[PDB]
Amino acid sequence: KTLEVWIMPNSPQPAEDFKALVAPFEKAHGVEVKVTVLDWGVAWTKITTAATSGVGPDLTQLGTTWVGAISAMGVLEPVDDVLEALGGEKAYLPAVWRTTRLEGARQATAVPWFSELRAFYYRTDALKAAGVNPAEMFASWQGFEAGLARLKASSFRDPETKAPLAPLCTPGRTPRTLHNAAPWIWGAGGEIVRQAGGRWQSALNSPESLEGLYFFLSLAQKGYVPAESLEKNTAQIEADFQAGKCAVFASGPWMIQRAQVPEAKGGFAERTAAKNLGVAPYPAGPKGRYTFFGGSNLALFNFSKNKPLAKELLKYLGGPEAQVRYAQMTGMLPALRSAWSDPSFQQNPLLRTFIQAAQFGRTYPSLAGWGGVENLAVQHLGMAWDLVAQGRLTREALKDLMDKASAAINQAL
Ligand SMILES: OC[C@H]1O[C@@H](O[C@@H]2[C@@H](O)[C@H](O[C@@H]3[C@@H](O)[C@H](O)O[C@H](CO)[C@H]3O)O[C@H](CO)[C@H]2O)[C@H](O)[C@@H](O)[C@@H]1O
Ligand SMILES: [Cl-]
Repeated sequence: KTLEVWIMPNSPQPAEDFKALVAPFEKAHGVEVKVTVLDWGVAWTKITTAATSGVGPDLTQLGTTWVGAISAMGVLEPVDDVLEALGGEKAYLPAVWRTTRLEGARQATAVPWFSELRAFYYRTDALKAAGVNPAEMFASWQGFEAGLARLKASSFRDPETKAPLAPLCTPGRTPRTLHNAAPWIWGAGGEIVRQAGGRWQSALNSPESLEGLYFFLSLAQKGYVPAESLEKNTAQIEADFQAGKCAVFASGPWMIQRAQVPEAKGGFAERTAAKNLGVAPYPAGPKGRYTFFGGSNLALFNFSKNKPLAKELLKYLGGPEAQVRYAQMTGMLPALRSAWSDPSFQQNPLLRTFIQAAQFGRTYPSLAGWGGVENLAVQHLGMAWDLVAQGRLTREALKDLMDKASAAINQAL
């Protein structure tokens, strides 16, 4: 018998790493495990096409936020037996457990594979030279703005580029998701959707959510984000941080591993940023401190010919040995709570900060219509970034854009 698994590029050699991870399972169950690697760019499409055609792999990886959508199409096997077999609900963070099913469904459709959440990477050299205490800059919004002001003013020059560093690199194209903006919405006491008397509605136009977005977008108006960044996406900003063009930017724990690996295998060990890398959690806003908590689950398609064998593989990948090994190869965090206690995570100081940030990780409701709701949100936010490009953003103009987003989102639900 043979299994097919579809994954995303979770590690630098993503196929090789997965083949090594499941070698003991291949040997132990006497089976070959064919893996196919989909860019995040087109994974939504390949997976959805397998769901409607009823042709594809036994297992697929899923972004946490996609489980509701795929579940609702009626193409996923229940996996209660696999979750029970791994310790059930108590074995996982509640922000991870939320993403095992369609919101409000009897049965689980996804087994948690790994987690990732966002924190600030910073240049320890740049902050030291501007006399900014990282604990102070990342403690509060007031601290954050004050650090960027000191960072804008500093004479410091990257020793490779001999040029300044821009204080903050954040993208301001159309976002593809609200991963970058959600923490500011949450930090201010806001949220994207509110569950009121059974149905969900937009909360993007609440006073608290508009104070969060406007704080985030206002950092660009105050010139802590350079013009050219308002034309870039997350990948090109990662390049800019790695290349010594900016002091601070938000990403997931993969950059820690990327810093120990040389330029010629997708890493940045050779760069000044790699020998001067700090990490801090999102600053606390008025109503507290939050980051985007996501990652990926594995799902079994209900048309698989190899269901027994494929649930065995799910028990394996979802369980303690495989959870530790995959996390070392990817730089992600294990989805299984137990497996965080491994020495290999406790002795990396930068990873400790992401492990701590997990307590303030927030996720989205696992909704059939989530992707639609995020598209309306980011399309309207994108027109607020256009106002920033022009130096014309106001609280009024942002309220008006989020009111149109809200009216569309209430409809979509
Ligand atoms: O919104 C869909 C889905 O997004 C997922 O977040 C991913 C990021 O994790 C991913 O980041 C890449 C790393 O996973 C990869 O290993 O390294 C590269 C570069 O070294 C990173 O870009 O990037 C994609 C966009 O390219 C994001 O979608 C979330 O985990 C999940 O919660 C969500 O459902
Ligand atoms: Cl954004």
